[PDB]
Parts: sequence; structure tokens; C-alpha cells
Amino acid sequence: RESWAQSRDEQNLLQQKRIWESPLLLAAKDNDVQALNKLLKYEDCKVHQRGAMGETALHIAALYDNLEAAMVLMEAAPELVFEPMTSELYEGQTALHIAVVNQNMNLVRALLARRASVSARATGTAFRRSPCNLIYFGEHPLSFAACVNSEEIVRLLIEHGADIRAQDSLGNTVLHILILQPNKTFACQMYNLLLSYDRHGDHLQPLDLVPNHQGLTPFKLAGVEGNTVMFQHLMQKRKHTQWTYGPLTSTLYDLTEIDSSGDEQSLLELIITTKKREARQILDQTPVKELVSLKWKRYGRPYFCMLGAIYLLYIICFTMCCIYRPLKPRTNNRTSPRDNTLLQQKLLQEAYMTPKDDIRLVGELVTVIGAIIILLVEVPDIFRMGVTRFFGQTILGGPFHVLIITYAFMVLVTMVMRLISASGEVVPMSFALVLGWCNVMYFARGFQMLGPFTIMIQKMIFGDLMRFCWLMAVVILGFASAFYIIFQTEDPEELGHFYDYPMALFSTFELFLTIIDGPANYNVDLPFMYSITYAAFAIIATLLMLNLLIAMMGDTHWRVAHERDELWRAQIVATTVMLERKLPRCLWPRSGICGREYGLGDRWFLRVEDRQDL
Amino acid sequence: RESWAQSRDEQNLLQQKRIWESPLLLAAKDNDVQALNKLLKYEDCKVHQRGAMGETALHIAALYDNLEAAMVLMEAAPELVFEPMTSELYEGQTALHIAVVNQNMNLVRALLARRASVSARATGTAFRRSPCNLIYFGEHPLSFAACVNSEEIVRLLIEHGADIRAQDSLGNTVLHILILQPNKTFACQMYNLLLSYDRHGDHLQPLDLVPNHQGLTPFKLAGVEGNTVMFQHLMQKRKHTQWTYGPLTSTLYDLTEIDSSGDEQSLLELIITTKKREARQILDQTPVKELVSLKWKRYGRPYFCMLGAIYLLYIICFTMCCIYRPLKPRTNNRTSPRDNTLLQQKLLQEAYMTPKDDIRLVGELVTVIGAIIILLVEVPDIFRMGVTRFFGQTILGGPFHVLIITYAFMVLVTMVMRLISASGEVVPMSFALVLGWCNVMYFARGFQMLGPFTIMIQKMIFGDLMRFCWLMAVVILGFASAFYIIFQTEDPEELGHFYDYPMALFSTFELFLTIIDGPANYNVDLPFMYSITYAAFAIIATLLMLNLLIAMMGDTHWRVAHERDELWRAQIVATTVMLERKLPRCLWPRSGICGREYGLGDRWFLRVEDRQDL
Ligand SMILES: O=c1ccc(CN2CCN([C@H]3CC[C@@H](c4cccc(C(F)(F)F)c4)CC3)CC2)c[nH]1
Ligand SMILES: O=c1ccc(CN2CCN([C@H]3CC[C@@H](c4cccc(C(F)(F)F)c4)CC3)CC2)c[nH]1
Ligand SMILES: [Ca+2]
Repeated sequence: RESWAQSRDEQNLLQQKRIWESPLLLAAKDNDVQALNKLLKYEDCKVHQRGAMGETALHIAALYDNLEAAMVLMEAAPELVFEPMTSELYEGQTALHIAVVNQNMNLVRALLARRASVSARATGTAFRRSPCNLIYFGEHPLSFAACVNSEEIVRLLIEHGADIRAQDSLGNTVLHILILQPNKTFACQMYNLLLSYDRHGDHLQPLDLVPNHQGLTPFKLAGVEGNTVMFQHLMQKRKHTQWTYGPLTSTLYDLTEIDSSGDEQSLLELIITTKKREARQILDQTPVKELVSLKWKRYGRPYFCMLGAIYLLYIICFTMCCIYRPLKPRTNNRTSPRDNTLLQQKLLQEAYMTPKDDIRLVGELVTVIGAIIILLVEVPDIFRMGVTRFFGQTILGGPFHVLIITYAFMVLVTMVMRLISASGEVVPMSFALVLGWCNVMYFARGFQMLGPFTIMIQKMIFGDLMRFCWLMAVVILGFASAFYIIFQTEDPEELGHFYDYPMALFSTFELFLTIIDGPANYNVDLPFMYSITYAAFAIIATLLMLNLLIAMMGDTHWRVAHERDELWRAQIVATTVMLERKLPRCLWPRSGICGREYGLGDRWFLRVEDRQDL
Repeated sequence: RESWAQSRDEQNLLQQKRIWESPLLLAAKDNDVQALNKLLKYEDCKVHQRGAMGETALHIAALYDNLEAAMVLMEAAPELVFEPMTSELYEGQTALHIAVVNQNMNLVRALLARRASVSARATGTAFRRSPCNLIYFGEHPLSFAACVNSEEIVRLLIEHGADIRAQDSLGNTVLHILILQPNKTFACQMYNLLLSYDRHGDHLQPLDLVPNHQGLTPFKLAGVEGNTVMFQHLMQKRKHTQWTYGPLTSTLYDLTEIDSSGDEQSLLELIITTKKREARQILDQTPVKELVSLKWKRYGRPYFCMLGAIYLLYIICFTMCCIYRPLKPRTNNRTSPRDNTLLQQKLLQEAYMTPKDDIRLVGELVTVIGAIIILLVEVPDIFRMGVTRFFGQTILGGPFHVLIITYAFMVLVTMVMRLISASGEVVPMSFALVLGWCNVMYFARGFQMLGPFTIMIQKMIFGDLMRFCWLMAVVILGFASAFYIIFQTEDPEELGHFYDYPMALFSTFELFLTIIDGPANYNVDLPFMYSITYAAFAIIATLLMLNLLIAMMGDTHWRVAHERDELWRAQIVATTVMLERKLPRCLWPRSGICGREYGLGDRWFLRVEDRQDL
């Protein structure tokens, strides 16, 4: 958790004590090549002693890039280079690593010439990909050399038996490490160099078709981490051009790793299922934007709006089935205490025998069957994915996959409330209408006009109104309790705005939004400490809190106005792919033209053409 | 429609199969001039075979700019250059075209030297001016040469019999093609070169007075497409200067093609009758801004505001004629069921015999005659123009040409409702007053103060309030149905805010805008599921939806604040010209001074003078 930082830093301090109380090893921290020549020549002053992190005297000579003190330890001890560190923080790191990390060294001549091992995996905990190590350099020695942009070490290291195809404990190869580097441009140049040494290809999956232990090619990994620049360079192999015609030209894109091939994941699946921001920016690039906007124009909006009309037809025969709820006059003759009760219907229990009530038995049997169809296409998607996917990817957009569960759950209650004839049946029917109709708004994303205005709401309910509601809640029960002990010494027959304490909570909340009338009788003197504390209420309620909330809502609008126009194009892809998965193969043709008729293979293709002025 | 793209791209793939299964023709795609020399020398290996798009082996040698493979096909086949392509996509395109499109070639030496035809019209469907071809290059070979900015082909091609004055199937000449190019600056230079080769002028309409099949000169076409830069260069011939005097100077403008000459269209007519945005920017240029602002200052505002005072005097004697509507006491003695009906007048039918009611017979005969005058000056403008002109140019400004039809239509109803004495006569009179008075706002454009604030409304009613009204409509009948099944088990004598379902639709809509009081009785316990769902209503109604709508309305204001100040100057020209067309010649003098007194001709003129510091 947190004390792991408190144990890591003490290792760094403990090194400086072991570098201090050690005679030859402090001479290794400096040059001291006259003294370290003499400090070695003794009876029992062995070089295998280790500091805090389990480190030899050669490493310290390397870690402070002292070449003269390095070679004397090699000349006096030939076994010393075969020696990795043995801490739990650093582990398996040899002396070849550090001279490579310092990116400019002639010691890499010497350590290679004394037959160092170029396959020492450095799987210590200071090298795993986590947001606590500030580097991610991989494990192998040539993996470090590429990672710090030093070609002259890479060409030297590959010449003496370095294996390109060596993966890591994370599973990634040399080239996956190059994608998620922060210094993006210098990786793209040297990516071309590392690809060249793959020749003869080992007659199988040559270099950049191999997945990792998490299961991605280098091309797909460029998508998810959001490296925009490397995604440009990886399309250069994948596309190949056609005829050119003045300033007009046309190309073909490979497309074999974009759309859904089978049950395997696609790239467009991986883009929308991440929490990052830079990754979703990749949609506007030239071989993917054409694929999306063609996919939603000819097979999108028809099969979305026809899903829209069915669902609007569903609730309009649920609401019509609702308001014909059966009743009867009441038979208990104005029971528990009178004049402060008014209800007079007390729900009918089982009488359907009517030539009219048969029609509701159709309409009830419409919406209950509809509640079963909702639960059969979401509950199989809960168990197939993780449990934290629906609270998981909800920020892209996911309240609507929670509401339409709760809509189906409440309709499934009101038939259990009907089959045994309970009393309080107006509770789930009330939630059914408010949660039902607000899921019409799920279809308010396949339209340009009332599109991104929906996303502006979701980014504000889980936004400034959640921010405002707390400081609304603290004041609203502050003054209400201060109102309640004023009018408690009063008869509520006239100006009984609040007689009971769970009404002054409600009668102040209505008053805070100015949707009720403000308490006045004008006929009898309502008490004095009302009229001072009501005026002091209305200043910090109507004149301050209510319309500060429009000021910060106006300010928070334009500072996300460019982000929401990306959120919409992100949401429209996620509607397309989710619509793609459920529709069968008898509908929904695959996008783009095919092979097997043109001498291209089994892979599909897409073309596009444009003007490239000069 | 859309599958025409699905048939176009398959032609491009089918070419790559025909380039593949053809031995000499693939050798034409590369150079292969050693092999193609031998591939021709056979018995039956003729060169007239055609690929997918009906194309010969010379074209493929041209389309991949292979000069060596081009000349061997000419040397072995002299007839081969006389050969256009025969697809439906490309049609009539010869081998001279492609070497010209590639803009740098020595094959245009050779194809001309073997007597190619420089008048092969390429009227295939991949060359028509439509928003699906990314080019518009015209049809003729020198038309292509100018279009890609290569003078050295133009001077070569004009020297061997090229005809400048050759129009196209669209009707446009060489020079109309130069105006609507996208690379604007390079057209303006070479426009001067193409004008030079018109000499001897063919003693009639020399080069840039000829219209097209759509009917425009090059000067007027520069207006409508909105090419600002070419409009500067075309005024250089048209104006001619006068005396210069230090930093002060004065010029004259030609003006013979700006104002309305006769029944023919003017340029100012063509500017306001387009849907584009760049074209309406041309108004601020120096020979047109002076013409407008002088035209509206001395013959504008008088004949606009006098139209304003007549119309305000019209409705103020319609409203005065309205509220003296005749009545009587009622004679049916409180019919169909009592206490839930209140009306007590039941309109008088034909009695006008009164010394006072004669005055209304004047006032009724004022406004009915006024309704006839409205219909006699718009219905002749429907049939003379297209039917989709009033829904057509309405975005510039046109609701007011629809309302004042509907005003006249409703007043014409209420006399038919009077001549046969129907009952429900308050319906068209009510629409007459609300639609009548809102057409006073048509005159709110000839004033600086309450000017562009009108256009801010039209860009918002057909804007964010149309955006807001849908998500207002979905919630407003959501909660209302949820309110209706709560108070259905209640006697509406006390807190009968809504008893019937087409009142809870209305009583919630009033409540959503907080213009009613909020339901409270404080005396009898109104039910529990009200008070929870009312508070959850008011948060996403008064605190969220209502005042988000002011936040996005504040944000959408300043991002069109510069556009509306162009819309106003656009609207004021359209008021001037529409006022110009209807007023006779006995009024409204033509703008600017005349000829025939100064040795200038029959054309009119305008002058202006300014300072040109250094
Ligand atoms: O008695 C009750 C108690 C709670 C409620 C809850 N309603 C239901 C609808 N939304 C909820 C659920 C959906 C979610 C939401 C609403 C509107 C628009 C969006 C979005 F995402 F489209 F912006 C999301 C938040 C509150 C407002 C309150 C009604 N009635
Ligand atoms: O019972 C009804 C039913 C419909 C109506 C329609 N009115 C009529 C007037 N405008 C309409 C028509 C004009 C148009 C408009 C109004 C004001 C200002 C402008 C503009 F263009 F100047 F901004 C345009 C839109 C709604 C509001 C509603 C009234 N009464
Ligand atoms: Ca009130």
C-alpha cells in the first residue's frame, strides 16, 4: 500500500552507509585507481562482499561510470562480471545492464570481451510496469539499449548473439516496450532499425504478429496505450497504394485487424473499453474514421432507429396499460383518525370479469414478456464479463445499462404484487414510469441535434449538481430545524406550512428552490424571530446559492465543450459495436470489399481517395 | 444514392485483376521495355485489348508516367493514340489527358507529334461537377492543363490549334473552371495568361462576357461561389481611375453588372439567394459596400419605416376591431352538467342594427381588404418562383413570409365563420392576434438597436430551444403519468391540481417552468409517494434542466456573435432588393450617376474616394 514507499527509501539510505563503512568499495565509488590497486592487494579483502542491495564492487564502479576503476576489478577478478544483484528491489541485474543504461560506455566493449551473459533477466521489483517505478525498461540487456535510444549499443549487442524474440515475465517482447515509451519520436525511428534484423523470419509469425501474455500484437498495443505517432508508422506497412492521377490518388487499407473477425476481440472493441483519454483520440485517423462513418451510415441508423421506435411503442403501451389500473369505492368508512386522511379507493384484488378488462390482460401480458426479454440480454452479459464492468465502463456511457435493469426489475415486482394482491402497489408502478420514460433518452445519441446535449447532462449530474447538493443539504436542514422551533409555539390551522419535523425538511426544500409561495398570512402576527431569520435565509438561498449554481454551470460548460464532441463520436462507435455483436450473420454484412476474387487472399479491404494539393 | 459508391470501388479493384492476368499490360504497368519489346513481337497479341474500365496498354503506360514504355507502344502501333476509354465511369478520355494531368511530361511532345486530337471531350461520370468526385477539371485537354497550373503545357497546347471558346456539357467555358478551383492564388495569376490569347476577339463578346448553360458571366460566377480573391482581380479591368492628389485619390466603378438593369437577374439578387457562407462575405468589399449603404440611406429607411407605420396602424385597428366583438346574455339555462361549466355569452349571430355597430362594419371592412392585399403580393411570388423557395431561403430570413400568409389566412377564415354564423369563432380570432402582432417584429431589422437581437432569436428557436424541448417533453410526461396514478386515489375537491390525465400533462408543464405554485394543502395528509417523487422531480427540473438551458444559451451566444453581425448586413440587403422589385419606376431612382452626358456610354457609374497612407 503506502508503507512500501517507506521501506523502499530506506534501502537507498542504507546503501550510503555501506558505501561509507567499506574501504575498497568507497574507493570504487570514486576512481582511486592508485589506492584501489593497493586496496585489492591484501590477504583477505575479497570482492564478493555486498552492500545494502546486495551489490558488488564492480557495479558501483559502473553506476558512477568510472571506467578506470571498472577494469582493475576485472583484471584482478575475472569471475566478478558473472554476478547479479540479490535484493528484492533490484534482482538479476548484472554489470552489463548499468553500463548500457548510462548509454555511453567503453565498458560494454570490455564486459562483452570477458564473455558476459546477454540474457540475464532483471525481474526485480524495481522494473515491473507499475505506476511507482518511473521507468519501464523491460528485462533483457538489448531491451535496455533500445529503450534509452542508443543504436551503437544495439548494433554491438545484436552482433554477439542477442535474441530479439525473447519475451519477458510480463510477456511482452522487445517491440512492445518500444511502444509505451514516453519519448515518442525517437522510438519511431529506431523501431525501423529493430525490424530489419528479423531476416529469414524463422519461417513463422516473423516479428510483429506475436502477442504477449496479455494477448496483443504491437499494432493493437499501439491503439490501447494511445500512441498516436506510432500508429501512423504502423499503417505504413499495412496499407499499399494504387494508381496516382495528378493531385488525386487512391489507396487500399489492410483492415484485417480492425473489424471483428470472429469471437476474438477487435481493435474497436479495445478502444472503447479503456479508461484513458489519449487512446480515444485515435478514432479520427484516416483508416478508422472512414470505417466508422461508413458503418453507421448504411447499417447503423436504420437498425438503431427501428430499435428506437419499438421501445417507444413499448412504454406507450405500458403507460396506457398503467393508467387503466382497476379501482373500486372504499369500504372501511373513514377510519384511523378522521379529517387528516383522504384516500378513498383501496385497490381491487382479483375481479377481472368484465368485457373490457380482458384488454388489459393483453397489455399486462405485453409488458411482462418485454421485461423478460430485457433480462435475457443483459444477465448473460454480466456473467460473461466481469462484475465490475457496468460500474466499470460507465463513464464512457453506462447509466443506461443500470436503469433498464431496474426498469425490468420493478415491472417484475408489480406482477408479484398483483399475484398475491398486496396493498401498496403504487410504489413500483410509480418507479416504473419515471425510470421507464427516462430510458427513452438512451436513444438520444443517434441524432445530431439532441445528441451531445445528453452527454452534457451525464457529465453534470455526476458533476456540479453532486457538488452543489451537499452544500444544499447542509443549509436546508439547518434553517429547517431553526424554522421548526419557531412555529412549534403556534397553532398550524393558519400558516401551518410545517407542523411536523419531517415536513419542515420538505417544506424548506421546496422553499429553497422557490417553487412554493413563501409563508405569509398577513392577518395574524407570525412571530418575530421568523421574520428576521427568513430574510437572512432568502439572501443565502435565492440570491446566493441558487444562482451561483448557474454561474459555475455556465463556466463549466465551455471548458468541456471540445471534450464532449469527442465523447459523442466515442459513444457512437460503442453503439455500433454493441449493435454489431447481437445481430446475427444473416443480417449485417461485413464492411468493405472482399478478397478471393482479385488475387489478394482471404483478407478484406477498404479503399478511400482524396486530394493532396502539393 | 449510396450503393453507387459500392459499384464505383469495385471498378478500381477489377482493374487490378485485369492488370494482373494480362502479360503485356502488366509489363505496361512497369517499364519492362526489354520484355515489352519482345512481348509485342508475336502473332496474335493485339494491343486493342481493354481492362476493367475499357483501357488500352498506352493509357496504363501513361497513368504510371512510364515514358519508355509509352513510346514503344506508339512506335509499334500508330493507331493506338486515337483511343478513348469506354467505361461508364470514365468515358472519352484519351492518352493526351493523363500525361497532362500528371503535369510534367515529355510524352505530350510525342502524342502531339503523332497528331492526337486536342478536342476529345471527356464527359464520363467521373468528371461531372458533383460532391462525389474530388476534382472538377472540365472536359477539354487544355482545360486540364490550366486546371493543374502548368503553363508550359498550356503554351504548347494552344500553339497547335486549341480552341479557347469551347464550352462543356455543363455549359461552362475554360475560364469558369478556373474560378471554382480550390487553389485560389495560382488561378489568379494564370487567369491573366489565358485572357491574353483572345486577341482579335472574334468581333463579338470577346472572352468574359459569355454565359454558361446555367447563365452566368465569369464575373457573376465569382460572386456566387464566393471566391473572394478572384473578385478583387476582376474589378481591376472593370474600374478605371481618376486624378490623384497626394495621399487622396478617387476612382470610378463600372457598376454595369451590379444593379438591376431590367427583368434580368442582378448580382445582388444572386448573393442573397444562396445557401453558402463564403459568398455572403463579399458584401464588405469596396465597390459593393458603398453601393448598399448609399442605397439604404437615401431611399431605404424612408420607404421601410413608412411601410412600418402603415402595418402598425393596420393591426391597431384590427385589435380595436377585435375587442368590440358583439355578445349577448346566454339562453340555455346552465346546461350540460352543472357547476363544471361557466361560460355565459354564446355569440350573437346577425344583429348589427345599432347606431354604434356601423363603426365595426367599417373596421371589419378595413382588415378584410387588408387581407386581400397581402395575398395578392405573395401568391404571385409563389408561382413565379419555385415551390421550395419559402422553405428554401428561409434560413437567411424567411419565417415572416410564412406567418403573414397564415395571418391573412386566419382573417379570411373569421369572415367565413361570420357569414354563416358558426359557434366556435374565438379560435381564428385568437390566432389572428398572436400571429398578427408577432409580424410587427418583421420591421425589427431596420434599426441598429433592436436589429441583430431579432436574428439571435431565430437562430435559437430553430436552435437550442428545439434541442431542449425534446428532453423537456420526455421528462414532462414521465413524471406526470407518475403523478396521475398517485392522486387518482384521492378526492380532487382539495388539492385537485390534476384530476384528469389531459390535465396532469398540463399541470406538470406549468410546474416544470415554475410558473405555478407547487401543490400543497398543508391540512390533510397528501400521500407519501407524492412527497418523495416530487422532491426528486424538482431537482432534475428546477435545479438542473431549467438552468442548464441558460448555461448552454449563454455559451452559444458569443460563439455566433460575429456571425450574426454578418447576418444582419445580409438581411438588410435582402430587404433593400425586395423593396426595390415591387416599387415602380416613378419612384426609386437608379443608383449612381449616368452616362450619355459625359462621353461614357449608356452604362451607369459610381465614384468613391479615400486615403491610401503609404
Ligand atoms: O422516487 C424517485 C426516486 C429516484 C428517481 C430517479 N430519477 C430517475 C431518472 N434520473 C436518474 C437516473 C438516470 C440518470 C440520468 C438521468 C437523466 C439523464 C442522464 C444522462 F446520462 F442521459 F445524462 C442520466 C441520473 C438520475 C433522475 C431521477 C425517480 N423517482
Ligand atoms: O395556440 C398557438 C399555437 C401556435 C402559436 C405560434 N406562435 C406564433 C408565433 N411564434 C412562432 C412563429 C414565428 C417564429 C418566430 C417567432 C418570434 C420571433 C421569430 C424571429 F424569426 F424573429 F426570431 C420567429 C417561431 C414561432 C411563436 C408561437 C401561437 N398560439
Ligand atoms: Ca405563487
